[PDB]
Amino acid sequence: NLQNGPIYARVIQKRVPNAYDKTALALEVGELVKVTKINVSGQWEGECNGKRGHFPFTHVRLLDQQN
Repeated sequence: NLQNGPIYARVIQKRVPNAYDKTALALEVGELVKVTKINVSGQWEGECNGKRGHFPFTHVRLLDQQN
């Protein structure tokens, strides 16, 4: 499934989206986000806390549900 795919990256920083940004993804420190396409510029775009757009992965943590 996509909604609850394998990718499990949580957030630790709360960053507000720009006013002039429609496809912007909001980030709330301490939340579950599952992007769709990881960029090489540190920007992951996809699914974030049930939202769609682009967010600075430089303010989030990624995990593979494996401890």
